[PDB]
Amino acid sequence: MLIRYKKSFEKIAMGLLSFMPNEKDLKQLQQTIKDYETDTDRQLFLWKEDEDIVGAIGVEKKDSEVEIRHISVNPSHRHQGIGKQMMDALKHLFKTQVLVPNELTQSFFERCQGQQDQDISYN
Ligand SMILES: CC(C)(COP(=O)(O)OP(=O)(O)OC[C@H]1O[C@@H](n2cnc3c(N)ncnc32)[C@H](O)[C@@H]1OP(=O)(O)O)[C@@H](O)C(=O)NCCC(=O)NCCS
Repeated sequence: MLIRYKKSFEKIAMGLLSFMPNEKDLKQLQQTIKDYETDTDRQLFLWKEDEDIVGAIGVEKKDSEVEIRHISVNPSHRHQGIGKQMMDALKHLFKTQVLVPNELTQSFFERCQGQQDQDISYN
């Protein structure tokens, strides 16, 4: 499930966000984590499979659109649908505004939109 970021998860949040291509070193990591903590328009979320944090997704609220900036899943948990479940839970969470990506996560975002939601059908 999707939970808000807490300071007690800084070590795992930095480790997860380190897989983002624009996060080269650790000095830059703690600066972006400090942005998610101290900036109102920027919020970071964590995906808790069972009781272990395996994914992370952070957004920036900008007037009418909610831009996705960072999305990362633990490599040992990839290819399990966690990446799309985070966005789906994010879309339900931000039902008020429209969910758009930036140039950093446009590739994986367009893949999920092209995907078909696997739903049951009756009659
Ligand atoms: C992108 C990422 C967050 C998705 O995690 P995930 O749990 O594997 O997502 P899902 O299980 O729901 O779906 C996996 C699919 O997404 C694809 N995928 C993985 N990374 C992708 C990417 N950057 N762009 C487009 N598709 C990607 C996989 O090829 C896979 O496709 P397949 O089913 O045909 O094999 C994960 O691969 C990751 O941590 N990447 C590190 C770098 C990064 O996150 N860059 C930003 C993404 S644009």
